[PDB]
Amino acid sequence: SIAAEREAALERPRRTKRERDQLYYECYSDVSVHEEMIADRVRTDAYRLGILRNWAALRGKTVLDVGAGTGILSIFCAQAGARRVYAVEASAIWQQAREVVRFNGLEDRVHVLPGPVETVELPEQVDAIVSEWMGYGLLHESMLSSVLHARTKWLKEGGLLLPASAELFIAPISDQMLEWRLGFWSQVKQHYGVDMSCLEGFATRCLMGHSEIVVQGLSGEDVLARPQRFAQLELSRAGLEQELEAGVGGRFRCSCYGSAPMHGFAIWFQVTFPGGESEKPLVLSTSPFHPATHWKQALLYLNEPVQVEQDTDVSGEITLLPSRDNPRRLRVLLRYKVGDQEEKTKDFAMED
Amino acid sequence: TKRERDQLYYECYSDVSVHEEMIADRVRTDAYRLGILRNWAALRGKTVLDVGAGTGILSIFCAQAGARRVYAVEASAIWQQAREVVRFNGLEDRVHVLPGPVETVELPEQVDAIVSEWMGYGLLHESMLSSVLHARTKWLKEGGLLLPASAELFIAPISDQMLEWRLGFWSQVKQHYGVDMSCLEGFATRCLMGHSEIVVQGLSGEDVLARPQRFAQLELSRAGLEQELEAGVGGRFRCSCYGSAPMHGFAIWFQVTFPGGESEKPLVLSTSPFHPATHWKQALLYLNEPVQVEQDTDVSGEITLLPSRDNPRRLRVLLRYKVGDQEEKTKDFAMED
Ligand SMILES: Nc1ncnc2c1ncn2[C@@H]1O[C@H](CSCC[C@H](N)C(=O)O)[C@@H](O)[C@H]1O
Ligand SMILES: Nc1ncnc2c1ncn2[C@@H]1O[C@H](CSCC[C@H](N)C(=O)O)[C@@H](O)[C@H]1O
Ligand SMILES: CN(CCN)Cc1cn[nH]c1-c1ccc(F)cc1
Ligand SMILES: CN(CCN)Cc1cn[nH]c1-c1ccc(F)cc1
Repeated sequence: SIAAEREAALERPRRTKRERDQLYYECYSDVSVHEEMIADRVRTDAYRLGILRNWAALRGKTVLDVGAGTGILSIFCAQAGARRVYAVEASAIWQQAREVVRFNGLEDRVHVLPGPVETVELPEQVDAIVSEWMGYGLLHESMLSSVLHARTKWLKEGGLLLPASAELFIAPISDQMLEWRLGFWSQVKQHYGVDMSCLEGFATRCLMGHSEIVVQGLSGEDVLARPQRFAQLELSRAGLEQELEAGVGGRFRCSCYGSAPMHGFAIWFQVTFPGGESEKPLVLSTSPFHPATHWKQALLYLNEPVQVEQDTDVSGEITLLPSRDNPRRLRVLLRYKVGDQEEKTKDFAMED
Repeated sequence: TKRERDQLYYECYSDVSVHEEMIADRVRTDAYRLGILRNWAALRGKTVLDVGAGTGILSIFCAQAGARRVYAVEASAIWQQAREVVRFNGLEDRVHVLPGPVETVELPEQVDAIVSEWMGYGLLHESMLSSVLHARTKWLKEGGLLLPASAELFIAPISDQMLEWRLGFWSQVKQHYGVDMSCLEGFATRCLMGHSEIVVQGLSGEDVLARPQRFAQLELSRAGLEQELEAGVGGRFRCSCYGSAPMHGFAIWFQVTFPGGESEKPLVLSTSPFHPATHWKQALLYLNEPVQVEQDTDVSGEITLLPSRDNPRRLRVLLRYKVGDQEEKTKDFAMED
């Protein structure tokens, strides 16, 4: 009755969250998002090889695949020699995953289970967990909590986690697409005979003055200083679920290579698969120096461009967290200082 | 309500992106450029109304063509940028920028010519043509010039090779990953073809399966044209296919025509897949799933373009069609978000 009233107090927020989660899972009910993920060969091959590389530890064992999607990774586990895979999926796509499993003659080895991993009922604890949970800037979507919840509740003592860790990186960058778009108004006179160079200011406010994280792929030569690691996440680390709510990040400092128009920062990530005593640990990287992936990079624009020079000092602080309104939307708090300019603040939220 | 439909519409035109896109659209901007300049004899010393002047570029084309006065009317916040561009080009006493919707603007005089780039996806998306016709009736002098003067709509059955590759993707998964996912073709089809949305995507001429059929001609000088827009524009079509293909649906596109001047050759701005690409691309009307056609497969039906009930600016397409001897089918579309 006091107990009853306490439940009645949490009923409203618990329902809002259920409704929110349901909108998020729907983001994965359509073909395109899976098409994109499986066409991403770097992503998909890193998982396949990461799994394969651990066939010795997986032979005859059991696996939980958190967010099975179309079932692909679960099937990788089955092919690696796993006795049993529980393919858990909260989005309507679990139906396609079930179809793929049956079509591949694997319905005895892979069990597709609908609904959230947080409330799924497995018949036993598992020897390994596999999950592709990473969002833009690693933490967009906030799926990691789900994976950690599954670990604490269902992974056997000393069990395997694929992947096992993640690292976050930041570098000052120059966006060539952005530069072209800002410069476009100065080109109008030469194409059509009307001087529109006075709109550069306006173009800059629209395209750089907003507070959204932008997903764009850059290449090596857009990076204006040595990339700095700013966070390391060891997935097995006790109560890391709390660290997430409070923010993950760190401070950074670096020195620019040379003359360049600086537009802001790129952040990206990598995840590491533990290796068997075969081949060693396999890194899946989303770096602009490395083969492109569907995550690209997450771009954080300064309000306007800043010219940097060789040995220009760039430092600051970055923290990744949930947005106030949408816990599944990535927020980035950026503190930064370029050259002799004063320290500045920008508070970004993931592009819809 | 209605107030909030317009905030969202004009907010998009308040921002740089759509203007960069229209202006980087070379086929579009150079058609207006040449179209305007070749009507110098109609424009020199005359007065012009630019309906929806945006950044003011076409108004400036008009002034460069000799107009003594241009009224550049713009309902979004971008009117500030247009006034700046006008000042910067020393054109403030030739071009006057006026904020607000053309429906309620007051000009100091009736005009000799109207210019406007009012066309949306599938021609009528955004429903801006009302505004131009409203301005013609209220402000254009008897016998005045309209740039462009007319519009035409076209339809053709299509096989969209890019879509075909997206449907066939699932059959290629085994080759590279060792998992057979070819059983997901059905699901891919329902996702990419089974919805009711008009898709703005660019096609190749090689995607066109039959001779394109004109299904509407819009003569802008015609009183009464206003009232038809509400009934719907369109009518029947029929054509016969070139060869074997999986037909995915139909593409529609449009052209607009600027009268020739003294030089006397009309300039046509086309959005056909047989012509250089524009930012309008083509508007795609996918059937629920592919249908196999052969050479001389007859394709017929009826198409209506009209505004949605709940949102007057959102294009709606009502399609009725018959492929070969297959039974007649029906499908309703609304413009993509
Ligand atoms: N709490 C939760 N429980 C179960 N599934 C979840 C979840 N949160 C997210 N998901 C699912 O996890 C998937 C992540 S992406 C798809 C990964 C898929 N295994 C692949 O590699 O292709 C989505 O399908 C999403 O619906
Ligand atoms: N009823 C109305 N009154 C005034 N402007 C309008 C309008 N409906 C749409 N517009 C404006 O008309 C423009 C259409 S597109 C911009 C065209 C610009 N003349 C160019 O060719 O680059 C937009 O700027 C839009 O805000
Ligand atoms: C980011 N990847 C990998 C998720 N593990 C999913 C994806 C691929 N394309 N688009 C998405 C996506 C993007 C944003 C979402 F909220 C959900 C999915
Ligand atoms: C469709 N064109 C030309 C309109 N005269 C404007 C444009 C360019 N990019 N995107 C748009 C656009 C698209 C949809 C809208 F509701 C408004 C503008």
